[PDB]
Amino acid sequence: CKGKGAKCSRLMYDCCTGSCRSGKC
Repeated sequence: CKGKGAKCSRLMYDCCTGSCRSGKC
């Protein structure tokens, strides 16, 4: 999983807590 701010895609479910945000986790 990833931590917020660690960039994100759109809905891959990488953010350990929240999810995709402003492009970042």
